[PDB]
Amino acid sequence: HGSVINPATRNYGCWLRWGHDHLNPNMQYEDPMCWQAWQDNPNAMWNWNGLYRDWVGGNHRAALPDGQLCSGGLTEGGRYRSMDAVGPWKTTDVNNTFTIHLYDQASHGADYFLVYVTKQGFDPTTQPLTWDSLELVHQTGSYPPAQNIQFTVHAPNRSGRHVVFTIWKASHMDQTYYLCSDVNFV
Ligand SMILES: [Cu+2]
Repeated sequence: HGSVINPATRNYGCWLRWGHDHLNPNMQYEDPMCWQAWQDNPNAMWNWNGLYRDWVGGNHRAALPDGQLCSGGLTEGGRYRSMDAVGPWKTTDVNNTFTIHLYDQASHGADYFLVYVTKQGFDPTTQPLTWDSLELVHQTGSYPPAQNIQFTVHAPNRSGRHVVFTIWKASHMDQTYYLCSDVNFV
């Protein structure tokens, strides 16, 4: 159980920024995407480390229909479905070369990570996330059990607002985490 801490995923960030003030009506105006998320299902944030599927068998495309990538294909009864929403999600500023930092409290290890980034021209404020919209920019091999895992990726030919989609395949069983992070390539 865990998530990408940097660049923070959607639900981790929503928890981090608003967990201490989750019913604040001004969230609507300060962080509208976090607002809609908290409105829909507070557990998307309280259980921020739980965005996984079991028994995907490597078939990520089958498990995650277009427009449901960020929710893990509506995993856990749609718990994270608000992650699929379209709009001005808060971004982390990154360079074209950036570090992914995963935290996993259970130290499951990883068989691999896949890192996809949206193509130039994609607009996350108006368009749902699709497999077409993403290109694979990084692939790792396995990592031993550890609470913190990090590695550097390069996402070429990108500028401004994008989505980084990280697939983390745990080593303890066929459990796969699906981690969307909003970024701004500066
Ligand atoms: Cu776990």
